[PDB]
Amino acid sequence: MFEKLYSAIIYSDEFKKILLGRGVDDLEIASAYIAFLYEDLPIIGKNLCAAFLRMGLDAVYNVMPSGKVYSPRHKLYPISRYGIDGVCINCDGGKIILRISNKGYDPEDLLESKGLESRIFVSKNFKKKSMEIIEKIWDVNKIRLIARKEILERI
Repeated sequence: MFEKLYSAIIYSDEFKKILLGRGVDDLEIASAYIAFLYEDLPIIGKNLCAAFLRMGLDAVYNVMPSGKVYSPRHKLYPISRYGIDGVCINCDGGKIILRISNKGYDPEDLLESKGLESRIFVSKNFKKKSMEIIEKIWDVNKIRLIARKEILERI
């Protein structure tokens, strides 16, 4: 059920390393979990992992210099914008605001929440926990190599 989520995280991590020289961060990873739960919710702010979930490899065409994605058709926006509302990733410009906190959801518990509150809190080490799970189940080095090759053919 979750293959698209794991692949979005690996592909976005490899793409960000190619473009900006660093991997995706905790909030960017959390955006893919939110996008996995709410297909119709605009995601505003740190959203690269959500973009690979919604757009696949086509996400590479819509990345801003900041590493955030602009794609109205997929309800992805890099900054607060007139006429859009949704979840603002670690920003105040939204009717739902997502932040990191000590008592925030771990990845698995986030995916089990039934209900969209106005304030979403995710645990610290969100990336670490997501990445530990994926390396446990998949041959991540092999997938990373395929992802890099496929990304570079589009770039």
